[PDB]
Amino acid sequence: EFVPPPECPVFEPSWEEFTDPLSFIGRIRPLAEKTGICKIRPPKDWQPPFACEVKSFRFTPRVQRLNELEAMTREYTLQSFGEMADNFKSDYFNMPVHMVPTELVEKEFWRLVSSIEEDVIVEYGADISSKDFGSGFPVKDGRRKILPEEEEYALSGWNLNNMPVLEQSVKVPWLYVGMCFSSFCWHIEDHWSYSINYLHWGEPKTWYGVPSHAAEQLEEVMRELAPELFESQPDLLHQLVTIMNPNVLMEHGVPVYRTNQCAGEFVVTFPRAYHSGFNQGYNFAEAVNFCT
Ligand SMILES: O=C(O)c1ccnc2cc([C@@H](OCCCN3CCCCC3)c3ccccc3Cl)[nH]c12
Ligand SMILES: [Mn+2]
Repeated sequence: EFVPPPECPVFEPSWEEFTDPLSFIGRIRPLAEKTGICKIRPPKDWQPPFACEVKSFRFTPRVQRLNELEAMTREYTLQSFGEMADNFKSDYFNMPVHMVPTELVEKEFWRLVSSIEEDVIVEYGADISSKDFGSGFPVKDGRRKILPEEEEYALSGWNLNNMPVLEQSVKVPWLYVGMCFSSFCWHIEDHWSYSINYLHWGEPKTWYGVPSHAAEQLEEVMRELAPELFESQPDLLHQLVTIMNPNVLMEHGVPVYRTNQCAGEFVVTFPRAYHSGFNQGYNFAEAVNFCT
C-alpha cells in the first residue's frame, strides 16, 4: 500500500508576522525551501468572504482518466458540480463524504493510477480564470459590491489579487473546482516562479512537494521510468502527463513532502519546487504565481 511521505512545514503566523506575506515567506525560506512546499494557516479571525458570482458560475470541466498512462501498455454550475462530486465520492466509498479518511482517499488514488483492472474517470474544473466570474477574494474593481467588513480582505496582501506578479526584466489568479480524485501531475512553474494557493472552501487538497535542490534528481527518475514515447518531449509538454507515485520517487532517493491543505489555508511553492496532488472532494481553490 501507499506510504505517506513526511509532512511539510506548517506555519501559524501571529498577527504581527501576518502583516506582510513577502516578508513572512522570506523569513520562513531557510526551512521551507528545503521542503519545496509549505502550509500557512492564517490567524483564526482572518476569514475572507467568498466573492465569486455564484449565480452565473458555469464551466465545462476536463475529463481525467486516472490510469491513462498505465493503459498505454458536461456543463455544470457550482451547485450541480458539487452534487455530482458528493454523489461520486459517497457512492465510491459507500459512506458520507466527510467520513472518508484522508489516508484512504490517498491510498486509493495512487492504487487507481496504476490499476489496469479498474478505469476510474473524474472531472476537474481547472481552466477557470478569475476574470470569468470574479475572484474568490473581494476586489475593489467596481464589478461587485464590497461590504465595509470585507474591505480589509480586498486590501489584504494575502489576497491573491494583490500579490506582486511583475518580474524584473530589461496575470490574474486562476480557479480550481475539484472533486474526489481530480489531480494535477508533477510540474514546476514558468520562469521557476513562486506560487501561492488558497483553498476557499470544501474538502482538503492533498499536496506533494520536492525541494528545488532535488529537481535534477526528480527529472532523472522521470527520464528512467516515464513512458519512452514521451521521453524526448520538452518539459512543458512532458509535464502535461508527468504522473508518478511519490513512493517511486522516494525509493530513488528523491525527498518528497506531503500535506493536506484544508479550507482557509495557504500553500506556497518555492522556485523550481516540483509539486503534484489531488483533491479529497468537492472544493474550491485559487492560485497565482508571484515574484519576489
Ligand atoms: O489543481 C491545483 O490545485 C493546482 C495546484 C498547483 N499547481 C497546479 C497546476 C495545475 C494545472 O496546470 C495549470 C498551469 C500549469 N503550467 C505549469 C508549467 C507551465 C505551463 C503550464 C495542471 C497541471 C497538470 C495536470 C493537471 C492540471 Cl489541472 N493545477 C494546479
Ligand atoms: Mn503549480
